[PDB]
Amino acid sequence: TRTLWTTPDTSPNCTIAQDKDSKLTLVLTKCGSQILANVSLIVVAGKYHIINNKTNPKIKSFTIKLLFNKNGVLLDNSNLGKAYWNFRSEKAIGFMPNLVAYPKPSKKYARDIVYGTIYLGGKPDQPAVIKTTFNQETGCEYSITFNFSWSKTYENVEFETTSFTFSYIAQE
Amino acid sequence: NDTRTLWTTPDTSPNCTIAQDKDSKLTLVLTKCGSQILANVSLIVVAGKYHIINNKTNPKIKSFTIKLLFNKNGVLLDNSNLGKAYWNFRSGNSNVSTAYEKAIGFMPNLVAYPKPSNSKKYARDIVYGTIYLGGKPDQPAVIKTTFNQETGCEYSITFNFSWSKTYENVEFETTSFTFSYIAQE
Amino acid sequence: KNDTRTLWTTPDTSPNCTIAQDKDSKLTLVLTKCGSQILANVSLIVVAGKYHIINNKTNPKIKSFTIKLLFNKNGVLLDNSNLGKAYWNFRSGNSNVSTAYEKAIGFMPNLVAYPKPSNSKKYARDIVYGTIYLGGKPDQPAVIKTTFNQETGCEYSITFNFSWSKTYENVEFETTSFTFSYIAQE
Ligand SMILES: CO[C@]1(C(=O)O)C[C@H](OC(C)=O)[C@@H](NC(C)=O)[C@H]([C@H](O)[C@H](O)CO)O1
Ligand SMILES: CO[C@]1(C(=O)O)C[C@H](OC(C)=O)[C@@H](NC(C)=O)[C@H]([C@H](O)[C@H](O)CO)O1
Ligand SMILES: CO[C@]1(C(=O)O)C[C@H](OC(C)=O)[C@@H](NC(C)=O)[C@H]([C@H](O)[C@H](O)CO)O1
Ligand SMILES: [Cl-]
Ligand SMILES: [Zn+2]
Ligand SMILES: [Zn+2]
Ligand SMILES: [Zn+2]
Ligand SMILES: [Zn+2]
Ligand SMILES: [Zn+2]
Repeated sequence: TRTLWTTPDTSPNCTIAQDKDSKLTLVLTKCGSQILANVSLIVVAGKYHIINNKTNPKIKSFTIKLLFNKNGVLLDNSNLGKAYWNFRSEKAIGFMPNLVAYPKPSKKYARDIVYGTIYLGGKPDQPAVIKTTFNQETGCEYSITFNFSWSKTYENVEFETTSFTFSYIAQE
Repeated sequence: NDTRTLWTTPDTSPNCTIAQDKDSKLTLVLTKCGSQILANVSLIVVAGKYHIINNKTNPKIKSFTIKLLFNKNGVLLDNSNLGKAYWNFRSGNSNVSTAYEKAIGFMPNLVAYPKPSNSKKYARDIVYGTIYLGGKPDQPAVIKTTFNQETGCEYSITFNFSWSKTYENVEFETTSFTFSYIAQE
Repeated sequence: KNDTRTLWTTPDTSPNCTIAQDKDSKLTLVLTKCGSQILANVSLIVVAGKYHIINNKTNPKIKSFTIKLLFNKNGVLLDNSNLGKAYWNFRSGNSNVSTAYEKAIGFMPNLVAYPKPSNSKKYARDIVYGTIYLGGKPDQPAVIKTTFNQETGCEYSITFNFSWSKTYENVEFETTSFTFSYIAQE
């Protein structure tokens, strides 16, 4: 009970636009008052599988949400499936984003956001932005939201990313 | 009583003096993971010269610095920009009740990051990151963190915030950035 | 002390790494085990040889180099790594423990997360990109590309590829520091 994670393989665990179209790899490790997080994404099918902004310039972003109840347990309306989220060998308030650092919705402060850049197919001229926001969803006690977005014109690029590390302040 | 975390608390009460007294909230969390300190930082400027950036009027106002200076016991010195009242080991969402006496285990390692008297200054005592003003992706600013480069102290962490875009009425309140550094002991 | 949770190069400036000439650089690498994740901190000081002072007006083709750490099934550094074995060990104070370690599997990159090379589809999650700055100057970026388990002739590997695209003129290759993490094998 120091790491909460998805399994590290590439089997689909996540639904963005159609069922089980993606594999989110998310590893949360509790280092006392901070959670060390490591994230990457493979889209395996559907709308976001192959990006072509030549033919669809307005398809530029999508969102994966993780919603948690008051005990830190993943809710079923999350994009990530509950069967795929477990401690490495179910309550987990110590992994939740701190509500004083990152308050629930209602102008708020930007420190509840972390930005990073990952790269599609591992190619250094294929950046995409991963925007991570804490506790800004409703209908839950805690949340972590990943928004993936890009501004370059990609032409038939498969959406599979390099890895990004961040941290956040833990609820307890 | 989390003896592995030194922090500012996560509230929004100003705790830092950049240009005028208590004009900002520096949120800084230092978590000891053995030989490395995991650090998380953000800044909210609430008043004064840096609260609203307008480079149309003053195109030369493009940076400022926040210094944390520590003595030989790792205790924050009063000439730091960060106030001492707010800086302590964590208890819940607040601080432990009494001011700490020793925190050498959280200081930047002096062999990795030597004092300015050193023969050679090495760039490894610097970490660069980018944060975003108002959380907007087209409002980057650079946070440059430097270890042990101040004088008049045993240890120091310096944050320099700067930007190169011409911002017009942009409030200086940032997204969060994580880094680490090698601990003294 | 005797810090079993840190595998490192020590933090001194003694050259320990061979890029183009023997012991022409100091790779400062600290691997700190936080359970299932390794917290990693890296920087590079080149002190001699062809990558010490970059001048792309005179040498326009010098734009990248790679430092490889290769490990066996026990997580022991192999002798054909760029990093010397004498310098790589568990931590004691600001130095290393006295005897060379025999097992460090808990610090190796996870083989399920970062599979070895094959003929099947290769996925990007075994790469982390960062930007560091030469001489600490904000207008002298270089890219550090870290790749897990993509070398052959080993059980595990961490490789650091350094590259840049600006035309630098007499710039000393000493980098700022970069932190990343990766999923541990055990
Ligand atoms: C032109 O600007 C970019 C680009 O191609 O979009 C920015 C990008 O960095 C970001 C943060 O997106 C950078 N890639 C990395 C991994 O740093 C590349 C790279 O330097 C060159 O393409 C040469 O490989 O240059
Ligand atoms: C033009 O270059 C920048 C910019 O606006 O200054 C660079 C910036 O990245 C850095 C490291 O400053 C990047 N923001 C993020 C969050 O990565 C934005 C963003 O891609 C576009 O604005 C589209 O939203 O583009
Ligand atoms: C022009 O674009 C760059 C550059 O000079 O190459 C990109 C570089 O960022 C990257 C990720 O390479 C950035 N440096 C930092 C530390 O963010 C500098 C900086 O903003 C200005 O030079 C002002 O000092 O601008
Ligand atoms: Cl695919
Ligand atoms: Zn396909
Ligand atoms: Zn205001
Ligand atoms: Zn405001
Ligand atoms: Zn220590
Ligand atoms: Zn030199």
